Amino acid sequence: AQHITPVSEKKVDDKITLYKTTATSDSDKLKISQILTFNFIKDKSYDKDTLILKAAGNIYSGYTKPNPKDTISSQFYWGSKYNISINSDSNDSVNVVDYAPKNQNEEFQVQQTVGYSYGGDINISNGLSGGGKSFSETINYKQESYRTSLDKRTNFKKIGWDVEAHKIMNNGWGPYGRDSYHSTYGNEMFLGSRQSNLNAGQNFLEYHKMPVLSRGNFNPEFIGVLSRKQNAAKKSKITVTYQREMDRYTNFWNQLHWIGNNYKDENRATHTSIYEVDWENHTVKLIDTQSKEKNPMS
Repeated sequence: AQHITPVSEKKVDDKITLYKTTATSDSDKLKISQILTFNFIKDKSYDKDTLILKAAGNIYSGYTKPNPKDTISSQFYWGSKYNISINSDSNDSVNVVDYAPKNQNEEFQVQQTVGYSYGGDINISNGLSGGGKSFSETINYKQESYRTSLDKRTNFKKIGWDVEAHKIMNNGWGPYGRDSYHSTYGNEMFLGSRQSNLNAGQNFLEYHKMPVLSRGNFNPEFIGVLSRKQNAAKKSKITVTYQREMDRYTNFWNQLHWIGNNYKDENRATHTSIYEVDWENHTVKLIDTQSKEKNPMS
């Protein structure tokens, strides 16, 4: 589905006006949904428009439960990495001026507030600040066992955030990761027990003991702040891409003990939306949307 709310105009102070529009789009098939808040800022003392764009919504992990009847060897897909990107095109006068989170973060919950100040200054602060005086937008997301890092393509026209498995505990053992190595037991991140008597399909860490991001959903909350000189072209393009990367975890009984293995990037599911931004009218229009997945199931 797709939807765009009419513009919401609010006078922040005597000099700054907020023009807010919420755009949504999703893939029912991929269980990926985007909730984008376009906060256009207009300030009488600055000759550039400011757009504080919040990207939120949902990204299913892509997890598949292993068949409990599997004997000898079993396997499952799990969400190993999430990528959220925002890029600007079709207007050389539109630049990325700030974004949050700004630095690597492995805290269990990320909470920040981006604020706009008279003059065009963008400030940042930890935690969920006010609401208010002045305009501000917050980011709030849980990522237990995962780590946020900036995409290496982040530059003046593109911002990206990678949220990847980082320290996964298995019954007090770990922390494990996508490449944990053990000469005898392989990658034991989600292995049940080395001498388990159960079927292969039942010898995996209990679903509720796995991180929410590995087997459930990731609810991203990111902010990209862009600027545009007011004398430049009136329109531009904003592309927002939400993606989940899946790894295949496996187990195998070798006649003596269990062995676990993790095969990275076995599948990717992505939902992308392209919006035409009218900076003069503070409105957005969906240009197109694409949803894709190259190697589903198992």
